[PDB]
Formats: sequence, C-alpha cells, structure tokens
Amino acid sequence: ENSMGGLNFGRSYFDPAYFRLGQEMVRRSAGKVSSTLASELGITAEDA
Amino acid sequence: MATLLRSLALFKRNKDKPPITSGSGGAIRGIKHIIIVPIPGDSSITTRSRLLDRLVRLIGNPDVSGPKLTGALIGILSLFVESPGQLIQRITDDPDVSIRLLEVVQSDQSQSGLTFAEDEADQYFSHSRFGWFENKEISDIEVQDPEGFNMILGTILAQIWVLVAKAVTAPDTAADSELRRWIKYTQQRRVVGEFRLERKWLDVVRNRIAEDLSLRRFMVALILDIKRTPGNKPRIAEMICNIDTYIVEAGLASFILTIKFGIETMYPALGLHEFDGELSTLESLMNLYQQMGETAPYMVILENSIQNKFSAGSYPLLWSYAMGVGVELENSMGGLNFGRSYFDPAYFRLGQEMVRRSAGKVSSTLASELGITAEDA
Amino acid sequence: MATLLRSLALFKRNKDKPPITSGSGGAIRGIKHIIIVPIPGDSSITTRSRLLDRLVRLIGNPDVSGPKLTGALIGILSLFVESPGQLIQRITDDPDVSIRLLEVVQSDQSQSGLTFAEDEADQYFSHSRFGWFENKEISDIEVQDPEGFNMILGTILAQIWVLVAKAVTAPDTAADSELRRWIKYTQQRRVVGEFRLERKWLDVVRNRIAEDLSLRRFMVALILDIKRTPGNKPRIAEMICNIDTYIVEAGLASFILTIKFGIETMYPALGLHEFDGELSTLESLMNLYQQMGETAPYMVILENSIQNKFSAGSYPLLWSYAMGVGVELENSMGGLNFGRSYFDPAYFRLGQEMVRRSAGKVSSTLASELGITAEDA
Amino acid sequence: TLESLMNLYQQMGETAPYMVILENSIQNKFSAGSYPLLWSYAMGVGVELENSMGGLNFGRSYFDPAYFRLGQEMVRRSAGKVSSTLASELGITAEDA
RNA sequence: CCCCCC
RNA sequence: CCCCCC
RNA sequence: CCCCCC
RNA sequence: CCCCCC
RNA sequence: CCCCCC
Repeated sequence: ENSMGGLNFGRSYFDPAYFRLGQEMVRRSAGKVSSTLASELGITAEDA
Repeated sequence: MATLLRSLALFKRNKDKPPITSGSGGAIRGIKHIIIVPIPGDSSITTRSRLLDRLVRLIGNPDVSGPKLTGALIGILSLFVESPGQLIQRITDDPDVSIRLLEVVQSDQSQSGLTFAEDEADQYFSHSRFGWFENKEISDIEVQDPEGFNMILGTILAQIWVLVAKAVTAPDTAADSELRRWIKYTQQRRVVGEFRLERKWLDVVRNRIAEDLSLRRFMVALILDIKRTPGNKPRIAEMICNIDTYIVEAGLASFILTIKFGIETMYPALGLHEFDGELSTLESLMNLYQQMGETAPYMVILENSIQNKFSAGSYPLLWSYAMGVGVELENSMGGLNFGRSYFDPAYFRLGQEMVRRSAGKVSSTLASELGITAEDA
Repeated sequence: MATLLRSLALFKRNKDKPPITSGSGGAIRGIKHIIIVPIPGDSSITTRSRLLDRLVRLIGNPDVSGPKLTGALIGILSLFVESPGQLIQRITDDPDVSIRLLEVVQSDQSQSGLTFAEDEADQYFSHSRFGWFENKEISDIEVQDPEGFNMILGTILAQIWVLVAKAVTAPDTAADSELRRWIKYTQQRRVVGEFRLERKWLDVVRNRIAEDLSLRRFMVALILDIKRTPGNKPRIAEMICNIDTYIVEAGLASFILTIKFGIETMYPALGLHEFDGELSTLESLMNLYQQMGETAPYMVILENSIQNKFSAGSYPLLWSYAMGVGVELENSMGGLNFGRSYFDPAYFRLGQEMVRRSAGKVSSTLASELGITAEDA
Repeated sequence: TLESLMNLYQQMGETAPYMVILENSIQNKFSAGSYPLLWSYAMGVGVELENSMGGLNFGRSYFDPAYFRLGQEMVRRSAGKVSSTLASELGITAEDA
C-alpha cells in the first residue's frame, strides 16, 4: 500500500534487521511465485 | 491442523455484524413534521383529474416551501390506489415523519382551486415562469372519458422514477442520459409519446430528491411493496418496476464490477501474495450483501453500510487490478473518469498488460470440452 | 477446497429471485372499467350468426371508442363456447378489469340491429369506408345450414392470432409476412381459402393490440387454458394452438439463439478468459426460464423480466460472439438488421473468422464413432 | 398473563360481547397496555394474512415498531416452505409456490 | 426494449 | 462518499 | 502509550 | 379509551 | 419511603 508516509515509525524495539528483510522479499519476488493455489491458476506465463 | 488459518478465518467476525436488539426508546428522532399530503376522495376520473393540474403547477413554481413541495411530490406519486390514505399509513414505516390525511371533495364552487373538506385554499394551490410541457398550448388537463387517464397519469410518474437513478450518485447536470430514457418506452407503446416536461421542471424535482432524506425513503419503500405483489400486478405497477430495474446498486461500482471483471474472469496473474490478503477479506464482504437481502440493492441511498464496508478503501490493490484488467473487455469505460487517492497506477497497468499480451493462446485450461491448439486469432 | 469458487457460486443469488408473499391489499390498481362484451344467448346457429356481422362492422369502422372496440374484440374472439359468460369469468384472472355480461336474445323486431335484453341500440351497433372482404359483393353473413359456420368463424379468428406474433415485437408496417400465413392453411384444407380481409381492417386491430395491455392479457391466458385441455380438443382449438406455436419467445432473440449458436456448437475459441465471466452468469439466467415454466415463453408481452435479465446488456461479449459465429450456419440472417450500442464488432468478426478458417478439418473430437482423416471437403 | 385475561371473557358470558358499551372492564383489562409486546407482534404478523388492514390506521403511545416489523418479516421470509410440522397427514417436500 | 427463420 | 453500460 | 489510508 | 372486515 | 406506562 502506498499509504506508508504519514506513519513516521520509530520505536525502541524497531528491529531494523528484520524490517529490511520484509522489504527484500517483495522486491526480489516480483511475481514468479503465485501462492501455490492448487485449484485454478495454471502454469508459467508470468513475465510482468 | 493449520491452527493459524483456522483462527485467521475466525478473525473476519470484525466485519459482520452489529447486533440487532430491542434498544428502542432511547435513540429516537422526535420532532415530527406535518407534511400536508392531498389525497383524492372516491374512486373516479373526477376531482383527482383536475387535482393533477394543481399539483403539477405547485411543484413547478417558484416561491414554495419544503413540506408544500414534499407533500405534493408524495401526493402526485401515490395516485393509482383505491384508498391512498390507507395505503400511505401502512407503507410509510417511518418514525420521523407522520403523514396527515386531507380528503378532497367534489369541486362544487371552486373560487380559485379546490375546497377539500372551510375553503382553506388562500395560498396552498392559489399561489409565465413555471413552466409547462414542450407544447405552449396544452390546457384543461384532459377532462374526457375514463380511458386515457391511465396513460397521462403514468407519463408523469415514469419520469420521476428515472430521476431517482441520477440523484444520489451525482448531480450530472452538464450531461445526463435523460433523453435516452424518453426515446425508450416509445418504440414500444407503453406510454403515449407526448406530454414531455421541460428540464426546468425536472431540475427543481431532482434537487429536492437529493436534498431531503425522508422523501427518498418513501419512494424506496414503495418499490419493495409493489415488487413483491404476487399475481398479475396492475398495468401501472409494471411500468414502475420497469424503471426500478435500473437502480440495481446504482453506486456500488467497486463491488458489482470488481467481481465480474476480477474474479469471474480468472486470469493467471490473480492469485499472488499481493492479492492474497484482499481476496480473503472480499469474500466476507460479499456475504454481507446476500445475508440481508431484500433491501440489499438499495444501500447507497439510505443505508450507512456503504461508508467503509463496500468502499474500495479496504481493498485498493485488488480493486485497481480488477478495474484495470476489465478495460478491454467492455467498451463502456469512458464515462467513468476514475481518479481516487488510492488509485494505485502500478497494478492498474498490470491488468491492462495481461489482456493485451495474451491475445487468446491460453483458454482457461477447461479440462472437459475444448481441444488442443488451433487458435491463430 | 476452493473457498473462492464455492462462495462465487453463491453470489449468483443476486439474480434469482424476488420474494413471493401475500403482500396484497396495499398495491392495487383500482378504478375498474366496464367494457361491454356482447355474449350470445342459447347454443345455436342463429343470433350469433348475424351478430358476427355487427361486430366485424363495429371493429372495421371509424369514429369508435376504446371499450367499444375492446369489448368487440373480446366478443368476436370468444364465440365457440356453450357458455361464454361462464368461461370469461373463470378465465379472465385480471383484477384491473371486470367483465360485464350482456345477453343477446332472438332478433324479433330489429329496428336497426339487435335489442339484447329496452332496445338500447341507438349508437352501439347502429353507427363505403369500413371496409370489407376482398370481394366487393359478399353479403348476408352466411345464413345457412349449421355446417359451414365453424369455418367462417374460424377464418376471422385465425387471422387475429397471427397479428399477436407481430404486435409487441415491432410495427413492421413496411413489409410483413402476413401473406406467408394465408397461403398456408390452404394447401391443406384447414380453412376454406376465401373470406380474405383487407389490410386496413387488420391495421386498426393490430394497432389496438399493441396499444392496450389488458387486451393482450386475455389472449395470452386463453392459450394456456386451451393448450392444457386434455383428450381430443375441439376442431377450432386445434387451429388456435396451431397459430400459437409461432409465439415461442417472440422477442428473446438474445437468449434462445445465443445458446443454439454459441453453446450448442462448442467451437475451440469459446472457453477463454474473456468469455469465462459471461458463461457462468448465463447459466444462472437460463435456470430462471425453466424454474417458472408455464408462462415462460410469454415474457416479452406482459412480464417485466425481459427488462434487464434476458437482455444482452448483461453479457454483450458472449452474445456478440454467438451471433457472429452463427451467421454462416443458418442462411436466415438478413432480416435481423442488428445494431446496438454494445454491438462489440471486435469479437463479432472473430466468430465469423472461426467458421471460415476451419472449413471442416476438426470434428469436435467425438471419441466414440468418428474415425481418422479423410475430410477433403 | 393473556390466558388469565381470556378466562375473564368466558367465565361471565351472557353480556361478554357487550363490554365496551357499558361495562368498565375494558379500561385496563382488555386494553393492550398490559401486553404491548405481544399485541404489536400479533398485529404486525397478521397484516399479509387478511387484506382488511387499511381502515384501522393504528398509532398508539406503545405501538412498539421494533417488534411490529418483526412479525411482517416472518410471513414474507417463509413464503411456505415450513408447514407447521403437522405429524399426521402432510407428506414431505414438493412446495415450490 | 424490439427487429429473422419455422 | 459518487462519477459508466444495461 | 500514539503517529497513516479509508 | 376507540379507529377494520364480516 | 416514592419517582414510569396503561
């Protein structure tokens, strides 16, 4: 969600080590995986 | 056995539902208005025929008050029942407003209108800029044989219910599809293609509909009663329901369409980690629509459920994709100008990218009766 | 286990169905007209024989009112029963209209018509531009032995039921297939190839049918009763049902054809992401047609269900393909001129492209009794 | 409490129908003030049953519209389906209308 | 809303 | 909050 | 303890 | 306190 | 001790 500017963050237990880990997952994936979904999905064909 | 998912499924209780209990007495509106609603006398094609002229004049006239216009709008609407007085009391179902009954008697003298038993018609009917129908000549409000009264009465009502569709959605004063409705119900003889009212008369009515809340409550409640009427409904009632078939969720664009374009189509790029969260919460919201029913299409007009529940603010990611992917599907995507704070153009173009890259090729698997290959176009 | 699809299947409840409950009393038509329907006396080939002349004259004559023409059209139709008076009251099933009974007695004096017990025939029958049959000579309305009365009576009725097919569909005044019906029922001796009425007489009748709503209700209800009559039905009743076999959904072109050309054919380019959404919602709509039955073919004439449900507006994508793909199949695709706001010509040409590119080759798989290769033509 | 009131009507008899005209028993006993909840439901549920519910304009201080609509809601939601159990001569299923 | 063929 | 097509 | 969007 | 239908 | 509705 784009709405992550107002909340300035910043706590004593912010834990920046695992904070960047979460952001790293969404940028490395960029699709490819599709939450398995073994019902109605299909195979391959996910360029974007 | 998936304790996380089982508990997560229970978390959706936050949405449904506020409790329904006998908590009356405390929270009440009070302060009841009067609203003088003129009601005709016996069942005939007299009095009410010339009363039609007095109400349509009163509505289309400057220097008028709220209740005077409101009561006239109610009276002009309810004019096809044997006992409108009994009908209103039964159908009103509104605590805030108590409707009074004013009986109209035969025009025996008529100084400058009617007497409706005490000639109290000093400035109610007896109040050129008004205006009138397209023809600057029509008069006498049709005093003839009983045949024809049903058409001339239905002509006015037919236009009123159309304005309901375009009232709470948007003003749309610059350009509206009102003429598109008038050319309809003409190719087929449902109403006589005549007695067209000017836009000025429609303007003052459309404004008041959007203004007053209770006025819309009476109109909505009227539809639910005539729709559930079994057997061969009246001829007029068919025309009323015909127009009411366009109100079907006139406002929930981000709900009825996001399912048709997003979920019903099932594209490969649908079940992702991004849309996984919005997909689950959308199903719990969809249940809210059906579990109530009856007044489910009529939500945006009166009901407060459209504030946060049906809004796309809860699911801006899935909504942006469903709207973007369903652009090339249907040509009708020009009027809706779009543009919200959470438009999310990143995933919007992604949906449009899928339909243009595919161009057939895939055929939704369909492991039953499809075949193999041979899809050039 | 596919929670999305299971819930999505439940979402189709939005279509079916408004509730059927005892909500009478409130929503009522009221204002009952009279409609004087002439009914003959005893069962014989007298009085009613010469009454036939008075009704056919009254119908085909300028300067006439609504009820006078309506009642005559009802009377001229119902003239093959032992007790029409009892038949009408039982079969009418219409709250808005109450049918009165006027008994016709033997013509003992006849000043200028009939007396029908008080000779109240000043300007009902006793009202050259009218007109008459093709032969400018016929007279005496056939006063002969009882044999022949069945044919001359059935001749008029046979033409009336034909006009029902072409009334609510379109005016079609420029060119209609009326002569195509008259040449039929002649090659085979069902009715005597004579007593042909001019188009002017048919014009004033066809206009009134499309105009009045209740007049069509009586005709439709008449068919449902005579069709369900078990055993050897009357000779005339066979002729009535014969014409009624053409009304089969005379209007639902985007429903009965879209299945035959689109679904029943099963082409490779059918189950796509584009048509996936429209295919699912179409099945729920198809159930609506069958679940009611009885009056299911008769929908466009009176029922309001054809406004949004059966219309192609809900599924413009699938409809455009089914119509386009079924052009080369049947030659009869010239009269229907097409042309709607949601025509969708992009997918229209796609359907036509499939049938011309294939030219055989594929054989719908058919893994039972087909064979391999050898399909040059 | 309604059953005890019903007994009052029958135990006297003779002049029981003629109560509102002269007798003072209609002040508090037969009035709906004692049972406004049950009365509001019984009146609301019996609207769709009989068409003759137009003349009586209703409107009392203890109208109780919360339970009034509840009665009307029952008759419209059911639309048949249930058949008062009737464990004697009824049958199973086959109630479309 | 409806435009055919049977 | 709402912007279409039917 | 709390910082948004709806 | 009472507002119908029979 | 008592605060309503009928």
